[PDB]
Formats: sequence, C-alpha cells, structure tokens
Amino acid sequence: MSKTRVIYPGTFDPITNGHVDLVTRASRMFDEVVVAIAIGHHKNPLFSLEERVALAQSSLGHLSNVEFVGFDGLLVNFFKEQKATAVLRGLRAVSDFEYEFQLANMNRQLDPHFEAVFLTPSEQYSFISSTLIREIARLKGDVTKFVPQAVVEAFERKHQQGW
Ligand SMILES: CC(C)(COP(=O)(O)OP(=O)(O)OC[C@H]1O[C@@H](n2cnc3c(N)ncnc32)[C@H](O)[C@@H]1O)[C@@H](O)C(=O)NCCC(=O)NCCS
Ligand SMILES: [Cl-]
Ligand SMILES: [Mg+2]
Repeated sequence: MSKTRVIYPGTFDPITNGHVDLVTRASRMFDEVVVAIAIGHHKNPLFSLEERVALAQSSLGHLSNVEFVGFDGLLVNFFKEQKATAVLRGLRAVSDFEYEFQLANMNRQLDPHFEAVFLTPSEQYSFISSTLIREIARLKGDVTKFVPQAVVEAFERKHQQGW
C-alpha cells in the first residue's frame, strides 16, 4: 500500500468557506492534499498569487497534511511533476458537472495516469462561489458568513486602498 496525494486546483480568488469544507473533507480521505493556486497570468485575478496563497494558508494551515503551491501551465504537467494520485474538484452545478466530465476525459487522453475525483458541496455552502463573493464585496455587501475572517479583512484593505 502506497501514499496518496491529491491536488485541488483553482484560482481561489478568494478562498471561501466552500473551498475550506472541500479541503477539510479531502484531507480525511487522502494522505496529502495540495491546494494548487493557479497564477492566472493571462486571466486577471482580483487578489495576487501571494495574497491568495496567504489567505488559503491562514484558513487551512491547521491541517497538517495540506500543502499550498502556486502553479501555471498545463494541469497535466503539474499533475506529473507532483506525482499526484488524482485531481479533486467540487461540482456545484450542472455546468460544473459537464465541464469537468469533458476536462477529465481530455486530461486522461493527454496523460493516461491522470485521475479526477469529485465532491458535492453540503447544502450550507452550495450557493457560494468566489465570483459571487467578489461581486457582493465590491457592492459593499457583508461576506462574513461565506468566507474566513482573514478574507473579510482582505476585502476591507482593498476597500481601504480605494476599491
Ligand atoms: C480551471 C482552473 C482555472 C481552476 O478552476 P476554478 O477557476 O473553478 O477555481 P475556484 O477556486 O473558484 O474553485 C475550485 C474548485 O472547487 C469548487 N468550488 C468552488 N466553490 C465551491 C463550493 N461552495 N462548494 C463546492 N465546491 C466549490 C469549484 O466548482 C472548482 O472545481 C485551473 O484548474 C486551471 O487553470 N488549470 C490549468 C490550465 C489547463 O490545463 N487548462 C485546460 C487544459 S485541461
Ligand atoms: Cl473566479
Ligand atoms: Mg468558486
């Protein structure tokens, strides 16, 4: 019996309570979990790589089997470099499901060792996404209930520099 290593890739822009729940659930089932923050070089995230990594560490660093790394390039090359057992993704809607079904099949064609496992959110996180959270924050809504406190403060310090 070997040691399992799953990657959880995303932009995490910012990390939410939904992501936290997924990583916590995953850390019970695999030996190592890698929170893999896509840099988004040609995709314009609101938070920098350093901010997104720090928010993720702050929220999840208490889990001793979770690592945090930024990456770019082809997910399958990262998968190989990392020697992962699988990629993990959350499926919160039908459109998520169809996109991920397609991508898992494309990635398996690029690398036959590739694997993707999916979790479904618990109902109390099911309506949360990073995009929606950015939008509420931007229109000065309170996102406290949906994201870790550190993220709330991070939005206040974008709102303080101006935003
Ligand atoms: C697809 C990319 C950008 C990351 O995905 P995404 O932008 O959805 O990140 P986000 O951080 O918002 O979410 C991460 C994942 O957890 C899920 N999730 C988000 N919120 C929640 C919630 N409340 N509950 C459950 N799941 C959730 C998402 O649906 C997603 O699967 C990234 O994997 C990537 O760019 N890969 C590298 C490039 C590549 O190889 N591209 C195409 C060739 S296959
Ligand atoms: Cl996003
Ligand atoms: Mg999201």
